[PDB]
Amino acid sequence: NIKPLEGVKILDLTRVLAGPFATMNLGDLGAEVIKVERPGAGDDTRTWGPPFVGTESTYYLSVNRNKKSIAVNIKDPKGVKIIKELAAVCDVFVENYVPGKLSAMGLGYEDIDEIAPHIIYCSITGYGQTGPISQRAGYDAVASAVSGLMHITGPENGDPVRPGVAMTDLATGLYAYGAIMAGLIQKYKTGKGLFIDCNLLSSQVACLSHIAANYLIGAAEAKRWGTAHGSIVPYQAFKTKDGYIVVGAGNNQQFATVCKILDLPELIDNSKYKTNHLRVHNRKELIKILSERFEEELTSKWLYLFEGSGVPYGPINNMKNVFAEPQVLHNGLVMEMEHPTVGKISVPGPAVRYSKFKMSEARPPPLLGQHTTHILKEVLRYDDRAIGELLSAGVVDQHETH
Amino acid sequence: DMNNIKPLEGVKILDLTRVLAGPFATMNLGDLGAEVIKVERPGAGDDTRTWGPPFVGTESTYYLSVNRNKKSIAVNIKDPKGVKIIKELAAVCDVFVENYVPGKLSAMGLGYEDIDEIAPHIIYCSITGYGQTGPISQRAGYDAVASAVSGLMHITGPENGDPVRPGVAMTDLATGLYAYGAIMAGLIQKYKTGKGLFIDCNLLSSQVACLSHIAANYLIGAAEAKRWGTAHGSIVPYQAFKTKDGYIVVGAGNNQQFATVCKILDLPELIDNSKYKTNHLRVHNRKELIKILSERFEEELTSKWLYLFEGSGVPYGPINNMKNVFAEPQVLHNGLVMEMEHPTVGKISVPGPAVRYSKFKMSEARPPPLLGQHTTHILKEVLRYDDRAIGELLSAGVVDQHETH
Ligand SMILES: CCCCc1nc(Cl)c(C(=O)O)n1Cc1ccc(-c2ccccc2-c2nnn[nH]2)cc1
Ligand SMILES: [N+]
Repeated sequence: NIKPLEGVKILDLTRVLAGPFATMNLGDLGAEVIKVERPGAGDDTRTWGPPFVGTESTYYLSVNRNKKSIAVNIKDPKGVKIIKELAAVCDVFVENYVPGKLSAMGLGYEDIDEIAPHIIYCSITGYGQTGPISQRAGYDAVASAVSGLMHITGPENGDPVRPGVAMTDLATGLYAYGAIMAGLIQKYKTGKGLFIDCNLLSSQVACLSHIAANYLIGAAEAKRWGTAHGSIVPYQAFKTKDGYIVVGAGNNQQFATVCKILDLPELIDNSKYKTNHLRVHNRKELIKILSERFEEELTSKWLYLFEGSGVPYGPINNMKNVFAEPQVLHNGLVMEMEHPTVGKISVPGPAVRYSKFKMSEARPPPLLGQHTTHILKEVLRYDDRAIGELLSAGVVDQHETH
Repeated sequence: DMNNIKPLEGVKILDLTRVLAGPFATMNLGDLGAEVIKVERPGAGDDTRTWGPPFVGTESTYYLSVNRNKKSIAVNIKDPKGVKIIKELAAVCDVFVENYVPGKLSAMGLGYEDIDEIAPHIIYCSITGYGQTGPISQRAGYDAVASAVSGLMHITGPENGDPVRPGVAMTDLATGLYAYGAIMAGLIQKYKTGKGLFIDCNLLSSQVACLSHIAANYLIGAAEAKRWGTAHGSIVPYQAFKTKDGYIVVGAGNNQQFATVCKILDLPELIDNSKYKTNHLRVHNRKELIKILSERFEEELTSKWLYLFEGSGVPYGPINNMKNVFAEPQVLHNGLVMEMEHPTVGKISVPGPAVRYSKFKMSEARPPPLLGQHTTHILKEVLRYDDRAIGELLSAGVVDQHETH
């Protein structure tokens, strides 16, 4: 009934994806997310379209549910005053500007910690708070290139490729969303806050893990394999009559299973393919033989023949197949929300499910400045007199829809 | 140590995970100070122990990369006495993590229902391929399969080419990060309720959620997605460009940045070109523009372009290999090369923690444990077994103790 983060206020100055994705997941867990946006423009994702639904872009809608919106010009001293007043009654402070940018505006950790020594201050940057290239802005495609992910992603004999989605941004967001709750836990015993440094470079290098460990320990360089792997064969995507199927065999018994299903038992006892080490050594000839067979049948036929095989196998699905998959719908991944002016909209739902509470009901993504007046009056106790003055000056903006 | 108090100190994690997703989650919790008790099969242990070469002594680099800051107890959970040991551990542990097919541990007497009965406080987190229930929930989880079924592979690869998978198991790692955050959400919730709960993380749910805007385009606009190689559908130019000896990523997020790039490339005539004057026009005329830019990028070395782009203020970066990654001073500056002293294998280096906190240090880590290295210590220190009961369990084969303690 009650979510674990209920009663936790998050002062959210994040933009784009990495930061907003972190605060969206905390909003799913019950946190009161107060999104601070530029009057007029707002979060950059608001203008990235088409596709557009009414006035809201699908980019913005996808990662900003379960948030409230206050449009405040934080470059204005009156806006800085509002941010500091909000931080004093908030538990978490999140931003993803270049290091020192918020500090130059009077909203750095030193400034905020002075008036909110309890606060958890989390900064999401491209390369960290300090260092030779720490002043560069963070970008997923740039980080995945510098961190080594792109070099190991792509066709074996082709150009490097990027993940279809900004996995480096999302991974960093997941690091931060966990780190913020670790800060809260630490705060619960000590009563004081701390500063958290998340960045795209650190997140992606850490995710290299064993691949990077192979070099740091064995001086082994990594390479691109397309859909295959360097140390285990066969294990890749195979072109079928109408699509692709991923199939793998991690040992001689799985390899026998695959060959029998493919009606190629003669390969099991062939001297070239009897062990995994030999299959890797003879991978080009083996994959060619297997690929010729895979392409003769439809994907649906191969999926039926592999039922109960006990080997890793799965079809390569497009968006149409993904959301026709009964398992996808079963997991609640099609989250529907009622937008006040745009109507019913559907986005990918929460990835984690808990037994003691439900997250299937989410507040729709806020309109720009939708909750400006509500926050100033209810959260900061501003009177109608002061709010009208800030509105008249343009320091804050209130959407027509409340 | 005295002043370096980590947030999760005093939290015990009963860790039955294997492979990558689960172990990655519990390793990050160990970095934060949690006491991770890794439960392993006697003799074999975690599957990754045998995944080699590369090998360092007897330990595989795969296993070492994601098992620091853990202790190892080798116990046979198929033995009724072993089930007893696991239940006794759960009673004094805060978290229980497993990544078996749904229902497997339940058939062994170690399901959530069984554990919650004797440990109503426990945070029970199961990491599966597709979730605890559903038509295909009984299939084992694999990163390559999940990325195929989830749609990531379909949208990853060269434009007009075959699908590709991420170089590393990002679906497993994303799921691991989801779980490592979810577990701490459970801990926080326990502060209020005093009770535990069950957590369902799976590869399919994690990856579909990461589709975000791409999925919304279909769910809302019925629009199908495509592969773009390294470029993007809504912003041009922004992709990887082949240089004379490698690749460099360069982008222009607005007309002013596009002018900056053109001047650096000695192509000022493009700034006022009717086909490329705005981003909307550059996207529409992307094919011809990229060819013109690609022709120039290929004439100079990556080192030359990096020098010419200094201070440009536009998004740019080289495509680094492992050698370039760990020669980059920024990477070393962030402490990402974590060195550890293994008791039998010696000094080893792995990627360090990604997050840095101002109130504590995580640069000093316990090396990944040897199989059953801490069996006796855990039984005596954590469960209060005496020397005779422990000796009987060793003689009976219920548990195993490594030569190194
Ligand atoms: C010159 C760079 C132009 C823009 C920009 N400014 C920065 Cl900063 C970044 C960065 O964070 O990389 N970007 C690129 C970028 C743009 C959009 C998104 C995004 C937003 C919401 C929902 C999903 C996604 C997404 N899902 N999959 N891919 N995108 C994410 C990243
Ligand atoms: N971002």
